[PDB]
Amino acid sequence: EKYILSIDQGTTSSRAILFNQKGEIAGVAQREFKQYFPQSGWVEHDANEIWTSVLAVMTEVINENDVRADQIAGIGITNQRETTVVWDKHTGRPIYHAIVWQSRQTQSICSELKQQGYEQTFRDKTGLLLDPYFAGTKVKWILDNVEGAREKAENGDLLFGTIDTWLVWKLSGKAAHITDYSNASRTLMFNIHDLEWDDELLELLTVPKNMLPEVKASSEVYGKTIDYHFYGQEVPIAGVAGDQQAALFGQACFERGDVKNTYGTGGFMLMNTGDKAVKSESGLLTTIAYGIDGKVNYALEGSIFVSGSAIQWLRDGLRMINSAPQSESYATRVDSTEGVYVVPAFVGLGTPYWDSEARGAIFGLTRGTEKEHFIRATLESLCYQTRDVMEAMSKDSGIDVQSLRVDGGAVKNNFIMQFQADIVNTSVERPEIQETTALGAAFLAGLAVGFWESKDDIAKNWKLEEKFDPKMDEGEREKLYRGWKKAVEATQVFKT
Amino acid sequence: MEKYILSIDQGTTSSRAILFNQKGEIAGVAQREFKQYFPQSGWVEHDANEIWTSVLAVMTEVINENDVRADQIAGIGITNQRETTVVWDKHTGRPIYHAIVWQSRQTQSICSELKQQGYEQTFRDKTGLLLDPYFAGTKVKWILDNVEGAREKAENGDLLFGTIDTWLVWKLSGKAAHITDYSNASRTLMFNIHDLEWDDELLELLTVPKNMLPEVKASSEVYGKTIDYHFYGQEVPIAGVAGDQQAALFGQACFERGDVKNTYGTGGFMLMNTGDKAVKSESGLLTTIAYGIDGKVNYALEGSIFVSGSAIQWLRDGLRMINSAPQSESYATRVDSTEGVYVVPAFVGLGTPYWDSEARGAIFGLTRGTEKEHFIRATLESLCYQTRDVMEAMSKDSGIDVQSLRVDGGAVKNNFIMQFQADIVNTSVERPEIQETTALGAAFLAGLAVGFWESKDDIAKNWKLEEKFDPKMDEGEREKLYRGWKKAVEATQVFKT
Amino acid sequence: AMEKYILSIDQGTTSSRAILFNQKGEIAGVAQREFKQYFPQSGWVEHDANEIWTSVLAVMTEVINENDVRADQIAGIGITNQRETTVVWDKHTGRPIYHAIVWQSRQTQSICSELKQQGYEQTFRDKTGLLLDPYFAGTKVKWILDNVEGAREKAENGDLLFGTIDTWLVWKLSGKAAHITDYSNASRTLMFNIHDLEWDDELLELLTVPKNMLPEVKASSEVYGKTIDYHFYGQEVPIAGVAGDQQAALFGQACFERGDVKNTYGTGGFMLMNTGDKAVKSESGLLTTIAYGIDGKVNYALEGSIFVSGSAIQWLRDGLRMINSAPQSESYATRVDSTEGVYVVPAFVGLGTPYWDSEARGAIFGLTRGTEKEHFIRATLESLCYQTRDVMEAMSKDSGIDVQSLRVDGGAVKNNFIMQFQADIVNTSVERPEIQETTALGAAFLAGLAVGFWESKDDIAKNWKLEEKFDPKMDEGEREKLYRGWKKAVEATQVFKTE
Amino acid sequence: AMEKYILSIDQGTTSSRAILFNQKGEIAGVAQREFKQYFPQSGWVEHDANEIWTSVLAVMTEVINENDVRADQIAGIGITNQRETTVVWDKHTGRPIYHAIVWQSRQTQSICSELKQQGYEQTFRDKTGLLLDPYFAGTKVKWILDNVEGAREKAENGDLLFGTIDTWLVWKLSGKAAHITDYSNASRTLMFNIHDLEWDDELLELLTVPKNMLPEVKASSEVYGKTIDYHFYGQEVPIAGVAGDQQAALFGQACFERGDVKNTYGTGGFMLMNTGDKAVKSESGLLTTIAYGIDGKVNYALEGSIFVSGSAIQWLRDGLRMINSAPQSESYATRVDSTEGVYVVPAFVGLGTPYWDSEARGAIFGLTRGTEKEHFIRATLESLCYQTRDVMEAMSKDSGIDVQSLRVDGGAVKNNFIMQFQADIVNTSVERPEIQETTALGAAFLAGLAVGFWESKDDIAKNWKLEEKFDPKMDEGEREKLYRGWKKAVEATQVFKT
Ligand SMILES: Nc1ncnc2c1ncn2[C@@H]1O[C@H](COP(=O)(O)OP(=O)(O)O)[C@@H](O)[C@H]1O
Ligand SMILES: Nc1ncnc2c1ncn2[C@@H]1O[C@H](COP(=O)(O)OP(=O)(O)O)[C@@H](O)[C@H]1O
Ligand SMILES: [Cl-]
Ligand SMILES: [Cl-]
Ligand SMILES: [Cl-]
Ligand SMILES: [Cl-]
Repeated sequence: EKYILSIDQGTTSSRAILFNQKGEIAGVAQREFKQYFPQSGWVEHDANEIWTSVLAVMTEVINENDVRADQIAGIGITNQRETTVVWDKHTGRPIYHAIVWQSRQTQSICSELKQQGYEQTFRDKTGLLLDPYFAGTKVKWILDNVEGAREKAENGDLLFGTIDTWLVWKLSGKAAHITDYSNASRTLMFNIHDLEWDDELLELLTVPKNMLPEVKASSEVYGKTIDYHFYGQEVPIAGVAGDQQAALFGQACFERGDVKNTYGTGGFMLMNTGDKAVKSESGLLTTIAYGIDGKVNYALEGSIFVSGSAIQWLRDGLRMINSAPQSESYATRVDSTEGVYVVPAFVGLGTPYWDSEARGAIFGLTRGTEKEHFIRATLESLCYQTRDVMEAMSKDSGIDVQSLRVDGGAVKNNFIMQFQADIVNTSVERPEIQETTALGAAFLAGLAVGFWESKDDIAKNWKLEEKFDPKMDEGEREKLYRGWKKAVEATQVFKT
Repeated sequence: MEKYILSIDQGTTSSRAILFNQKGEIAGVAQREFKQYFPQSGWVEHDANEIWTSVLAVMTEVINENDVRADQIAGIGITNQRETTVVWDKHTGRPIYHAIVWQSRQTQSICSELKQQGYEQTFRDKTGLLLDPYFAGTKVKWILDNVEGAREKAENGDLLFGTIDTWLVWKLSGKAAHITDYSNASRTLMFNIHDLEWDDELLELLTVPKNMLPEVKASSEVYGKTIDYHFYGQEVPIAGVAGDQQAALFGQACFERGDVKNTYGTGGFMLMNTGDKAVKSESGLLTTIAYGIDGKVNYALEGSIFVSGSAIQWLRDGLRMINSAPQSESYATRVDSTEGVYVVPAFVGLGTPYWDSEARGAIFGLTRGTEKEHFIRATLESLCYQTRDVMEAMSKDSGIDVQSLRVDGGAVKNNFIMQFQADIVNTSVERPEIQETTALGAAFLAGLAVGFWESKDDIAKNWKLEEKFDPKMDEGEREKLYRGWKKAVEATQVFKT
Repeated sequence: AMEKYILSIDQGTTSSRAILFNQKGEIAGVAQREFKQYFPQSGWVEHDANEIWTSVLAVMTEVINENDVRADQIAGIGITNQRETTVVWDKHTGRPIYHAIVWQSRQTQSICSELKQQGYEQTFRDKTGLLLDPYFAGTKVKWILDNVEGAREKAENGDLLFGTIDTWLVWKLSGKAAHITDYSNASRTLMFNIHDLEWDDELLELLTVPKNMLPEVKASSEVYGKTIDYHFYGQEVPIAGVAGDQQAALFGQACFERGDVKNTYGTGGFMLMNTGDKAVKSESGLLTTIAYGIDGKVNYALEGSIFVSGSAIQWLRDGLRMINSAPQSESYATRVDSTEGVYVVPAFVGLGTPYWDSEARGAIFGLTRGTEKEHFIRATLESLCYQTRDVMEAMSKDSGIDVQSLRVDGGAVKNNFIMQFQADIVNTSVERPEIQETTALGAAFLAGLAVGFWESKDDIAKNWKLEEKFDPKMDEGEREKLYRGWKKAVEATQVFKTE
Repeated sequence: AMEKYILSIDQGTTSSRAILFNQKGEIAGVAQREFKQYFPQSGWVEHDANEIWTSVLAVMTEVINENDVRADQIAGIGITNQRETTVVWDKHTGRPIYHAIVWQSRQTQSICSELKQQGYEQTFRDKTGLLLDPYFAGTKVKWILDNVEGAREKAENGDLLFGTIDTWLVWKLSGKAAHITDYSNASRTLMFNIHDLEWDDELLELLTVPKNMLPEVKASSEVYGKTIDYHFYGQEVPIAGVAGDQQAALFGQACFERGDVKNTYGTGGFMLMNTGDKAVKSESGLLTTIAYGIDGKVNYALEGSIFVSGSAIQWLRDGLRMINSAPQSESYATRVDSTEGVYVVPAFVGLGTPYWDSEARGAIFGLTRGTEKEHFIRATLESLCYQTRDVMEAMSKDSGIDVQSLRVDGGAVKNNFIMQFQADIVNTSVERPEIQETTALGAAFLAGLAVGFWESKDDIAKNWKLEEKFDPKMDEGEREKLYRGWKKAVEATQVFKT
């Protein structure tokens, strides 16, 4: 009996999942790694700790689930997008921390180009915009701030790569330095319209072309694992794609109209737009969904920087709760937040505001406000934000979603699901297997090595765990939303 | 068997009773809290009956547990939370509704009504206040309008209005006296601080009969004696009433003009004795009576802050984030800065100098790296930023420049706050050895009345410095922080449903 | 708005309470207040008498002012209280010469030992129906007279007055007009002869306590006097009821006839059984004391005492700061199916019925690494029950009667888990009344019946209504298994005794 | 430059640790990773053999990366471990057939009672230098073979292998090349005759354990083989050191001959004394076991065993959720002048030296209404000290020697209160080392010397640096009173049994 090992290197933890022929989870292993906040707005990881974590979950899932390494037909790698890494080709070590997709430490770089009118250029080519959110400015940051980098890059001693690249490069023993369309399209360097590194964007980002990896399809055998990194086995690595794109795939969203929403560190709703890249006029991102079978699908994306990450904050920042699940208890202990709103713009505001300078704020507080209200308010933010992007997309698409499929870590919190159904007046469908990112990447690989004959097995296996129906008249609905919007304005007013 | 003067400070969240010996020292202290009711957002109400029983409790407590008999009490001094209104049936002797607290924003509409009819300017020239839900007047009309049967009764002479002083003195004297003093009267919005009498016009606008009103009196004067049964068989003279903040002013020796002090309690209040000439303000400060004594009446400029220490108390009761108020200093000093975070505790709107009833509490500058220590520190700092706002507004209206400010109140104990205050305002902060000046002020008003003390001077010659905090930060860092503060406030006023 | 009410004051070990009662026997208002519990040394337990007075004075002011009831509508006052707690004060100044020594205190131990070693324990039993334990007032008095500087000089000049809480309250509240007590309270002083119904001159000499400090014993339902005006809002309301808190509970439970039994779960756990009017002698560790004095008659009863019951749950809260509130313990207990070998013996101040071991202290057993916080709390909650059973079997012998359904009351009866477990571990039905504060209800009637606010005591029975009956629900094997472990815990607990 | 290192793995009862030692004997890196503890039924303690492996494999990876050191810079590997803890796996699939039974578990009580009732206890004492307590490996294997379905018949077909953690780790790490154990670890199995040095046939039949499952007993400092490339980043580094954690700590403290005594405060408390090559029989509840095999020599030792020491604080944390971290405990304890009569006897898994009572369980005494966290927690911390004194005196009488300055180490030795009270309660100075992770240091040297990284063991004696000494500051009066009470608390504890 064979299996497909999937690695989901997320923003706050790494995960290894085994899938049997039937598309069931044969095992799961998870390890968190440190998050660094050196200065307000900044967010960084330690590339070496990420590697060792991914290397850890693998070893774990194999041992704890009684399955040989020689039973892995293939490996799929899906990851936190944009997070940049720059290492020494030879010593194989990062020359500096990985600047996470959330970090605002490249703001000035953006402001420079933005002030030179180049934003429009980046929008027309990358389908993105000039926000510190994307890989491009992070490389430039490293080459301009990290001593020696500039000259090491000129001597062809350095390599760039988003997490997908970083992992595959290490796992294959430096055999392959590649990335797929989806990941590449989130770098501000890749021209998503002609599908190739844009020379102009590179010069404009003062980034050498020798550091870039080869851009390949999302379901292809990029190589094999080196024996010592996989228990003496050379297992093929045949799947790569950004976590959210892989989730899209995992939800069986293969053509126009298909929309899904993921609640992880951040909140991300993507819609498959087929092979016709669609331009957004409401603050959505135009990006590549995935490359498979000679085709290249595009998609519209709505990005929320902080979603579940706001609960983690309640836990690690304010030490107000011990675990994410505990939050629900408080939230369900009060009829409402009684006027209190929480805008988690910890790293600016994404779709549709796109405000890098905005920071987390809280409003409507009164002597009577207590934990229950405060925590509940935080939980509700994941919903108010989803609506923000949901309506923004409903207008750039014209399509009107009526039953959204969800997934991610936070989707198991029932209050969040019901309140989401209510606040949007739409049904929310939660799957039996909520780890769709993992599942998605597993298929990109399984299909590439013939573990599965067709992607449709995914649509067929999808099982609804529970649907959530709206239970809140307009009266209250729009009142609450009306207030959220005011809360978001006020947030934007606070800037120094 | 030496005697003592009993002071009662009926504050916003607790009642206190304090004994004082000839030497002006504390012979004993008793405190006791009472429920704060928040029926709706912005609303604040107390149970007038629970306030009475609490006052009655602390008294019993302070004498029984300090080996001091009731017969050794030369006089009683009563100072209190201002504006809090109580409307009760003269006959039954019990309130017809919770006392509406000074912080309450439930009389908002009423204040708007009058504004839209263009009366605000009238109230300013007469009361020296303005049309904010902060003052008594509107709270009375509110009751008369919203409490079933309230009017039928109010117009039969069956009801009596009263701010806490009037309520306490009336009950304690066994219904013998239904009086108030100038200081308390000036905060009702129905008293003309220039004519020193109730204003018949203001009363008609607030649709408040003149029969419910108590008679204004001096601050130091024997208003009557406590009925035996509410004071252990004795008939002790009640000879001292005055708003809690004014009392603090008097207990700080701020007698002459230009004298300024700041109290850090549930709220933050900065009064400046303007002598005997009510100075007009154009920076958001109030004009009100300091005290009535020696046949004279002093005026003063006030800077008011609805939520100060109350914010720290919220970290405890609300977010159940700290065990005790003083436990906050622990966290604050654990991290070097707030790192961008600010806290604007407009739980019940903003006072001096913004005066925004609609405003609410908000927090800014948050990031994933924001830890619990930063959040609490930003709260402790807000008491200071707020004090600065008030201080600059007064520096203008008075033209005077404070080089060293005297302080008092429950929160002064916290050294972090005291130092940060001195830094952010760039002025020396002086903390007295006996910080409960409010209770000590009421002591002397009573004492001086019953001739327990010769002169008020004693307060000055007996006052002693506990510690003086002096500024210790650069100019750049100063304005940078204050710049963000104002931004925070600015943003906070934008959020209005 | 012109009905009258009866004010009941229950001055308990950890809190004071004031409760109003209408003609219909319903609660017209309730006011509670706590007071500091002093523990100067291990086993010592003391209150500040002054603080008790001011607390009683507080709940009164509170109950009338916040229930819209004037003082002039109070037909009478009932005063029931924590027993044994001794107070010694100067008649003149009117204030105590030392903290009140609570009934739990073990600071008078040596004194009890001395008397035992002189072979007097049998004497006190035949006379008081008690025994030489630091639990009763007598020894506490001598303790003060012996250890408080100048105590003797003054005690022998008539300058001092002894009194258990009832005496202290009535004296202060009556403005020094009455220095009395009733039979129920008196029988717990160790100086009162429960057979001759009078102070025993011999017992007093042994305790070296002058007869001039003693108050005069009276019936339980009788107008002892009127409250002085200034301590009751200008009114002179009659004080017409006094009786030990537990007895009151017995009366309020309608346990008037012989064979009647009830159990109270408060600071301690007390099981009284009205033995009619014939003091039954015990040989299983139960006490013999006066139930009440009413209608010209005097009833007796057998008592099973437990020093620490709900006080153990209160210890989880104040001591180990392990739970937020008492009722928050049920949450944990029901979270785990069993204690998994763990047992808690709360002999904080020794063991009462049926062990009577002053030297014993609290102990916990059956611990393992797997022992979680839930199990620990559950083990504490369960001890209230085990202890109840120990007392129950001892009484089943001394009376030969078999309880098939026990009535209960007290602060802890609210906790369902404890109720069910009691019903199970004892294998008997437990009945929880709708009005669980029977102790104050009892004091109410003693007063009311005196001042003629009610015709007969029968009303207490006709008006009593069941809230819920708990019925046994576990096998025989499991029952005894648990109880066998309990006794083992107890057995070991008595083995730990330092010098 | 071209600098080498010695990787040391310390597989402890509650966590696995990897430590790098440079030529100078300094720590070049540390990595720790806790693993789950299972308490299926009261008294039972078990670990998941696989999770243990994946943890050790984890700490290795971490220490190497985080500390920027190449795998090819490792001169050698040393493995030290939690003793007695048993593991039984399939020779072929390399999978344990059931959880590892931890040294603490009491789940083999009935087995002990059987043999104990048949008079065989004296047999085991005379041969193993131990006794019939569920604390040792022997009964655990039998438990597995008798209770785990299929085990019996798999063992008869030679499909199963036995091994204490050291063996398990070396067998996995070396790719099944080596299935060995050293003297120290072996001498804690109830199967190894410590007097003639070999698996005792009688004891084996008597434990119904096949001889084909037993590994080879080798010296404590010898190259047992190499790591397979895939379990060590493509490198085949030599595995040249094995020894029970406590023995390794003895060696680490520079206790090489008679008189040398140390005490470790980890999950459990263990004091060992080197008795040279003459195995000394104990008459006061101590254990006679092998210290280590090195240079053709095989030193013996006297050991005092306390099942629960630091493990009692962890309990306050995980069990009662009374504190958030072990270190926090001190805060409370230092906040009161005494426990005011409260005692805590953490017999969570029976009592060891010198009481040896498998039935005993944790108990608490001296409680009153005035007892509060500070007193409760402080009492717990003090138990670590009282228990040490129990064995200290028990050893001072079997040895005749009188210790007057004990060297200490372990996870709980960084808690000053515990060190000062210990000095006080015993009336002896307590010396705390700079490097308190001596177990790792010791194992590292067994390896390092085996591969020639170091020429002699004396380097250990010379590098030892005293971090802080603690002197007694408590008159007999109070001293003897407190201990007197402790003893009573222990008696009372033994009374509670069902
Ligand atoms: N029960 C829960 N309730 C609320 N939030 C949760 C819950 N479980 C996990 N989360 C949140 O989900 C996030 C982790 O989800 P995941 O999709 O694994 O992250 P990522 O997208 O970074 O891979 C965390 O930020 C966590 O706070
Ligand atoms: N819900 C509850 N669960 C368990 N114990 C309780 C609960 N409520 C109150 N208790 C306990 O009951 C006791 C209260 O005693 P009470 O019956 O009021 O009279 P007294 O104070 O005279 O003993 C306290 O010790 C308290 O811990
Ligand atoms: Cl809501
Ligand atoms: Cl700051
Ligand atoms: Cl149980
Ligand atoms: Cl001690």
